[PDB]
Amino acid sequence: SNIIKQLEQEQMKQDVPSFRPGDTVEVKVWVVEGSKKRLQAFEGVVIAIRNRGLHSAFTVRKISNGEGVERVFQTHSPVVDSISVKRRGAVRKAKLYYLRERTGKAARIKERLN
RNA sequence: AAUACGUUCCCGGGCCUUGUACACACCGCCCGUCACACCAUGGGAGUGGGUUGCAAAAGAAGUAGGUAGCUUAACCUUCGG
Ligand SMILES: [Mg+2]
Ligand SMILES: [Mg+2]
Repeated sequence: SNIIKQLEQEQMKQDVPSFRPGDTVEVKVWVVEGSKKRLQAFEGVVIAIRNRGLHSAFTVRKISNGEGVERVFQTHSPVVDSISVKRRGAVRKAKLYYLRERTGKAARIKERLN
């Protein structure tokens, strides 16, 4: 516990920016592209956050080619290179699972602006 | 030797006439089922395409309308905007 807490926080990123459910987020991820290693962008809406120290995670949801793609990131993974908020969204819930039944015009999210 | 009134009836034939779908001409012509082969076609549980009405759903780009957020060399500035 202390031992574990101590093992876990020496592995934790220090500069995770603040973001919240409904925000539009761009995550830059390290990938091996054939024989290259590059950053690849993945942009979408944060529909779920799991706050849990080192095991923190978050689910980003986007539309590719008419169909939805959801990516669960482990926030502290070295695979995740950076996170940046592209727009601040206004929602009430913590978990936006209802957006999965919505498409295009129905799935929009107002801007927070404050 | 017998017998013949007579021509209604049988058979062959002649002339006039009539009907005919016959003309290798009534031993003529021709009809439908049935059997076999071929052709095209209708119906047929269905199978696969084209086009189309109605009722809704969808909403890329563009253009126009609105505009709190962000941003801005030329004009105004009392230099803050
Ligand atoms: Mg006679
Ligand atoms: Mg037929």
